[PDB]
Amino acid sequence: NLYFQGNIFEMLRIDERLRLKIYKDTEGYYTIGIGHLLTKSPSLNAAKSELDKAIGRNCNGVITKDEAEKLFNQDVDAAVRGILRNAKLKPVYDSLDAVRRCALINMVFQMGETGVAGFTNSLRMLQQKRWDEAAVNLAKSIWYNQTPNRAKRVITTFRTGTWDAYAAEALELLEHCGVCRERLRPEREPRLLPCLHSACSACLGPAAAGDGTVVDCPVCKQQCFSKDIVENYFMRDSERTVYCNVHKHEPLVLFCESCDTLTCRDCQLNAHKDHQYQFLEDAVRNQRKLLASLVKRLGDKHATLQKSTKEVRSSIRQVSDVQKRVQVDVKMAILQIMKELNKRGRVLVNDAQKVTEGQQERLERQHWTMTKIQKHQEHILRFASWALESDNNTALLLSKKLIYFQLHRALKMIVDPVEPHGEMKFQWDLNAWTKSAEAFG
Amino acid sequence: NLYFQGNIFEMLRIDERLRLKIYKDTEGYYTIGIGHLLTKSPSLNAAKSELDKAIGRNCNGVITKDEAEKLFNQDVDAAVRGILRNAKLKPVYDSLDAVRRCALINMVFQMGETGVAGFTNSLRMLQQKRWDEAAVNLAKSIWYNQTPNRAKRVITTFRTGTWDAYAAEALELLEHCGVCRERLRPEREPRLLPCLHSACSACLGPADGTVVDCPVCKQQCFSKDIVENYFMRDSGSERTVYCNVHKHEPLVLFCESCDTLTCRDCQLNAHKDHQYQFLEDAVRNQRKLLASLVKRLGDKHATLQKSTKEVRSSIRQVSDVQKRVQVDVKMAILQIMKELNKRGRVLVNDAQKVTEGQQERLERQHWTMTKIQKHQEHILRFASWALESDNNTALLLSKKLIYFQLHRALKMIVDPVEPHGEMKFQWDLNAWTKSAEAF
Ligand SMILES: [Zn+2]
Ligand SMILES: [Zn+2]
Ligand SMILES: [Zn+2]
Ligand SMILES: [Zn+2]
Ligand SMILES: [Zn+2]
Ligand SMILES: [Zn+2]
Ligand SMILES: [Zn+2]
Ligand SMILES: [Zn+2]
Repeated sequence: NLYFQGNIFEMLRIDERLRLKIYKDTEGYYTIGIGHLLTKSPSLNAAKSELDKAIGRNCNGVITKDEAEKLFNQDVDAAVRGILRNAKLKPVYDSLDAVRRCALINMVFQMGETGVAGFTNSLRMLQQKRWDEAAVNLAKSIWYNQTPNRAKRVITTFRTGTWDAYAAEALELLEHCGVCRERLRPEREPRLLPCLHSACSACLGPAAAGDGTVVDCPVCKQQCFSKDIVENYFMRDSERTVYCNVHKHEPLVLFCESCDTLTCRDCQLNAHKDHQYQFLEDAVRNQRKLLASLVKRLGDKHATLQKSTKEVRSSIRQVSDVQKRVQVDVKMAILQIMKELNKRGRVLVNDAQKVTEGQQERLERQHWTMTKIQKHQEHILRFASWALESDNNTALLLSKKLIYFQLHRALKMIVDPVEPHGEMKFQWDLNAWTKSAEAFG
Repeated sequence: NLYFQGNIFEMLRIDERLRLKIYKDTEGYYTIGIGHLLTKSPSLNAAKSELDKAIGRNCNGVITKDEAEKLFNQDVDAAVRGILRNAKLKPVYDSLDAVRRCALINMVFQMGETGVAGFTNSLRMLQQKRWDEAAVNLAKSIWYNQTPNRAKRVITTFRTGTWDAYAAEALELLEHCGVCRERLRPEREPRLLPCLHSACSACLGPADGTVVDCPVCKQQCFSKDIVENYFMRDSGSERTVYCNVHKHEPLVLFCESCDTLTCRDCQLNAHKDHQYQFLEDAVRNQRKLLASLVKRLGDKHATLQKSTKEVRSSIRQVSDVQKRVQVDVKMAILQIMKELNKRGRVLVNDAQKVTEGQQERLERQHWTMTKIQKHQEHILRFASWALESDNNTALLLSKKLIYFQLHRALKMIVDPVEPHGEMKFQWDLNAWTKSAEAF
């Protein structure tokens, strides 16, 4: 079976149905819009208060489509925020591919992060690539018993790693109207608009020069004419042959090429009296051939389209990588320039260190000899000032004089300072503007 | 009026003696060297074990001069370590002058950091610059009754902030030999070498003569140039030394010929016809001359110590110059790298601009492509639904008119990739010749 599907915003659109009026689930909580949980209390006024909290105006329990989809985007983004914020389901969230992360966001949006935080052992089996055990363990839960359809679909999407389980449903819902999503079996008269959507006779809205003749499709809001809509002749059984319009109880069996209208016997002899004709078998086979050719071509063009689409996604990834490339290579190049400059500076300080260690060594030696001179001079001075004691110290003149005569000094070569670096900062303020940003060309 | 000291940490050399043999402390402990406390136990063999552990060689309980002074420097550096390590006496250490700091180091050397950390009440008085209170409170400490001499000297140096209290001792010790620190009385016979140091007759080296090395400054002199210290007969007793060759008649005459105090027998022989000089007249004259010489030397010494201080200032200035050079180089390098980082940020900003523009274009194009893909999937799902054999032919018009809608993948230019394009060759060359270092 041939399946066609989108990605992840769609899936929340397929699982839940859009209702702009406040509604109670047959067994659940008061919700509104597209699966927006207002409150869990039974009181309607509480639900309306939470409604006005979400909208900001008094609505009286009725919303509009744009506001419902704004709340939808808010709810989905908040669910993913509550996923990445929670510390117990994030490590298992990171290791999954887009599709399973996708399914998990759906599960959290339906039951809440705390609701899915209870399913410990199924998550422990899912993180480690043990799929089937997780599926069967997930089947036994209240979430499965309340809404078994959605639960089975989400479990299947976890199992397969593809959106096919919803693609199949997209095809199934193709037999249901796009408004109230009821089965278009002919009780309510089905209608098929030129946009190839199907609806009920009551789900068309309202439905004097001009009263109608113009109608907006309820799902895609593409304008078409009231005459171009035909009853969905496809929902007829599960007889095949339809009876003629003007000719009651008289089946159609000829195809008029003049009027291009499938016709009845009496019609193509009276009305289409001189028109062309084809026996139904040959014309039906012909048109089936043509439409099969068109669908093959459309499938080919769509395949090439999505291939080019993913190539463009790859191209945006690559432009972001190019941006990182340029920025980090510039940072590292300038860092290398500053590194070679710091190396030059560290080698330069060594020269000041050498000259200063030399001069300081000479002056330190000079200071040492000067301290020795000072000390032994003080000694001579005390011993000579010891002439105060009245005595016949004449017998000690020779030692006291000739040693008092000890006068000496030293000397070192006076040197100049080297404190200026003498950098030409003008050259560097000019050289700062030497920035090249080439291109691939 | 004789303050001459002008030193820094010889004060420990003046307070504590030098002993190459083990000696018993004033406290009764086993000590050696220059006030190095080995242990407080009475047993000597423990003292010899700690000594050989500290010295490193087999000593047999006796050390030499240079290694003892090695231990002196070692102990002083360890005392300063124990000062800067302790958190009770470091804040009080910083607020002191160099001299008062030397005094604190002396106290730590004598009693230990834990010993001086106990005088908390008095220590806090030092950092508040209340000197007299600190002096009086320290004067009544256990340390004062134990070793009152060193305590009085250190307390005077703390009170005054000068080395005067040690200059006095420096002059007092002038009457003691520089070796065994005994009082130079008539016994223990003093001798005065030409280097103007004084020693005992026994402290001039043990068993080649007529040449002898001074025991304290190790200056070579002759065993004949040494004269007995004629200056120290204050004790007891009239007191004139007798002639050299004539062992019985004293020298009372002064010859102007030889400038030598002479005896009368020597006047009969040698200075037979010389000019002589009266007693007082010669002594007063030579006293005048030597006073003039000491004036000259004192002035020269004052200017000398001034030059010494100034030279220390110059060696500080060269270190300040070194710090200046290194920090100015660092700051210049940082400043250029700052403006370089700024230019880099502006270039990255331009790259961000171009890339975000291209990204917006490709994102909206991808959105329209997703729209097309979904609309095509819808048409295809409804058309591939022709499998049910039926009168779908009564629906031809709708299936074809919408099936024929094929449209508009709407392209854009692939933008060239942006590389770097720097010139590190030329720029590392210009980086390698930035330095001047002019004088
Ligand atoms: Zn409906
Ligand atoms: Zn439509
Ligand atoms: Zn008819
Ligand atoms: Zn016709
Ligand atoms: Zn002696
Ligand atoms: Zn000497
Ligand atoms: Zn004479
Ligand atoms: Zn004589």
